[PDB]
Amino acid sequence: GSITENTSWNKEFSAEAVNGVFVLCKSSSKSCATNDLARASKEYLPASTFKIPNAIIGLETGVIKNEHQVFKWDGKPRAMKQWERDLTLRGAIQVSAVPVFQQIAREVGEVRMQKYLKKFSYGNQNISGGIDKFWLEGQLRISAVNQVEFLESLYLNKLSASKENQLIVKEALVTEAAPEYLVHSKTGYSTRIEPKIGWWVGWVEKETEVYFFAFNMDIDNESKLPLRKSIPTKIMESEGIIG
Amino acid sequence: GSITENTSWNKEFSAEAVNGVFVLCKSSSKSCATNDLARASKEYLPASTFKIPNAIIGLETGVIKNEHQVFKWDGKPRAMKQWERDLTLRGAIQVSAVPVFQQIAREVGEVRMQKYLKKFSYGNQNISGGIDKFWLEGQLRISAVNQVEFLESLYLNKLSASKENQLIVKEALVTEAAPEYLVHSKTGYSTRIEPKIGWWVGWVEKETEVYFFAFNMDIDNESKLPLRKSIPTKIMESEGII
Repeated sequence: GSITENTSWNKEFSAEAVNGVFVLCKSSSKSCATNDLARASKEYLPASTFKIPNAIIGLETGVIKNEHQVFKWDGKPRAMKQWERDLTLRGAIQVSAVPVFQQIAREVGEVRMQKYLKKFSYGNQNISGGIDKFWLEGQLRISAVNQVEFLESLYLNKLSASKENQLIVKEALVTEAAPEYLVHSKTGYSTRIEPKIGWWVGWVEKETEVYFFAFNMDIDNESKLPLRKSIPTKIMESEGIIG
Repeated sequence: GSITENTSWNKEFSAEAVNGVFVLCKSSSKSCATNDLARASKEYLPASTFKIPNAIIGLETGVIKNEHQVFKWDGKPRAMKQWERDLTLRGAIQVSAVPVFQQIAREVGEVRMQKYLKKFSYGNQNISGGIDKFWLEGQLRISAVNQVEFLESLYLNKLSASKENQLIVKEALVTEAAPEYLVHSKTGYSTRIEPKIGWWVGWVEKETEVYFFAFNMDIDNESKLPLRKSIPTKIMESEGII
């Protein structure tokens, strides 16, 4: 496919004084557009966007039994009150329950985790830093371009995993349903390297078109987090894709 | 299973002067709650709620190739403008594109259609009335209780169909997503045989629980149609489900 730099979205970044990048790819034309070709190829910690490949690997290895698996809370204190409950796979992904996925990673183990990230061509494929924290504070890095490539493979069932397991994760990622479109997406917030990085990645099925997207931005403080969704949402609204 | 009458729900019906039934089942269809025991098991034409089994059967028979199938519009008139476009499986379900599903039914054919309705224990399993219209004006009938049983089977991947195909149809049925809950659903409106019936069937996943539901009502006219969703929505909001 192709990628082209544009300027028609810059106003959305400058209006909020944000440094960031949006990559948007139309499946049928095999064409992507981005406001910043350089930043589109810059590689950052995936943070909770890593729950996508982790969920798939968890399923593929049998660590996660199926889509009806309940991840029970043991009662031990968690970093967030909202994680302190039993969760489904979709629930754990949607609330970004890190401890659930740290346990998954541990059970997958280094050898299998490495193998699957190679198969998925996932970022720099570097799982150094501890089996349960490599995507949060370790050496793993991925770009916005690589995110959209990965997500397109998931959409097409082309990852090295069963179609059934890819379908399970795809439904777990649904975040907005409308009669005219369906959005699958995942946020991330990497706080361990400076500048902190906010992600929103996913895809939109609209009419018979499919649009893959990846957004990241420097996050000055927590009050800026909603911009991870609002900036790319405005862009996609102006493109006639959603809303 | 068992079905228990809940008198309080009736309020949402009488307020609107509606004759109908809501069936709601927490966890499984072993025990369900309803406003009307008799009507819970009364059988009506499924109308476009039949697109659920029809889509599964289309996939199982290979009539629908896979989840990425595009149903091409030939450019000739269709009965609604919203149908006059290429559609995905989810698109055709969401806009209730009758002609796309009529073509699927024709290609499936009577023998295979009959076979799968028996496998799915789908209502009275009677497909008489024409291969492309039996769910619209034929002899096919299904109750709210049987809709919930069928949808529970789908939710559990227990229908006589591949897990892949059940997952494909389940994703096509998503109608509301929130971080805490997910709704899968389908509307129907039986117009050709009296009394006219409006349907809304589906399930809600909230926290670690699942709720199966089926609603139907007598429809006096077009203006009453929104009540198919609003009455059961209000009941489900009142139970803390959505």
